[PDB]
Amino acid sequence: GENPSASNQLIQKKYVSWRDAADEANTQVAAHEAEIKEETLRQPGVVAAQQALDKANAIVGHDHEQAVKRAQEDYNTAYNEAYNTVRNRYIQVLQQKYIEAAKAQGNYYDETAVEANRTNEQRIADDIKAQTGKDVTVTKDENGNYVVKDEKGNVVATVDKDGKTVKADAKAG
Repeated sequence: GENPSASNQLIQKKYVSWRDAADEANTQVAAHEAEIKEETLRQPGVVAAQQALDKANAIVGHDHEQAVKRAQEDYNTAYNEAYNTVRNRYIQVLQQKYIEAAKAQGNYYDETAVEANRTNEQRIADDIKAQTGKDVTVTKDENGNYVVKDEKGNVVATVDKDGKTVKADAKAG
């Protein structure tokens, strides 16, 4: 949906979710997700955590576990969380490269490559801000329903075929 015929896909209200860009690329990168995190272990920023873990781990005695509890956890977590971190960034990296490839694959729906910028679902994303005002996401689930997910990661509402149906405004169905 890269074409601001209604949304630049990075705008407040009347907006098609960035998920168009992200989630499609995300499914791709996840096929090789482990390699993504691996870049973090060679990343000048994250490596410093490993480096510091050894320093904290060098503490001997019962103070060892006490010291490392706070410190080593953060480092250990840094690399693990980095899978998400670097993946989210990798979304940006792979997406732009895959976008031009997507045209031949008909993968995601785009008006500057494949077909149109927004599908009904993506259109609903735009309408949702007209409906409630919140800049949230919409996705067609397994059953074919358009689930409205808040950026917290939880589906707060659901829209039906009408594309305006919302469990908050005066549109039930």
